[PDB]
Amino acid sequence: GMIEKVYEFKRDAKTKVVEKLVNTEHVQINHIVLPRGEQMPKHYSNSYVHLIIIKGEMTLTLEDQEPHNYKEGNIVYVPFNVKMLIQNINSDILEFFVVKAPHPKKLNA
Amino acid sequence: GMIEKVYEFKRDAKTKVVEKLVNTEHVQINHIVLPRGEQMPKHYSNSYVHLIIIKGEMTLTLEDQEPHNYKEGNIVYVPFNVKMLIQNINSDILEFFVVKAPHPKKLNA
Ligand SMILES: [Cl-]
Ligand SMILES: [Cl-]
Repeated sequence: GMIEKVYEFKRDAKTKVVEKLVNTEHVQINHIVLPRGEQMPKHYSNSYVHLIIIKGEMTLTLEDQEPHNYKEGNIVYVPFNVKMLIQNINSDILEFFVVKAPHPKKLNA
Repeated sequence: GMIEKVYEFKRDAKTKVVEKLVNTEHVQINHIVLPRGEQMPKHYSNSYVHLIIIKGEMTLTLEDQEPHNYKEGNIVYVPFNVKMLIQNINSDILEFFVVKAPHPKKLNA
């Protein structure tokens, strides 16, 4: 076989997509598409998070803060153990990657 | 200040861009744009690598393998301590993120 491992993420999605693609000892990488009016579950981050926004606008509410908007061209860091909500209110299509390191299991102890 | 930390990456770049944006205890995230005919330095990966390709086509040569081509919509894993070369031969503009975890310093011991 090859040295590398390949994953594919959906291009030009126009529907809600939650792709939990990479899940290794060292990292998790997900690909998310949220059409306008959709949102992800409210939850506390289970690792250190970076949100790589490649299309549209995200409305991110953390803890007791007012909602903050981030557009394509932003990478947003959310610390471990922080209450978060991701919504797409303001764009036709919001597309981002979620990078988590280390794997949540490493922080569960 | 805010709970989150924000970074910006260059959108719609048409020139060579090597943006070493995120560099934390836990992760590194870079944003790279290679116009046609450009390439990155040949080197051995200093952590576990994932290449998130969002535009164009990458020609990736690992160790003694023939060059392999990967297009937009691929995430490519390259293990730690592997000789690699990234080239853009076949597309006008190749754009990818590089996710590295854990931080290289953690593997340097
Ligand atoms: Cl990994
Ligand atoms: Cl981090």
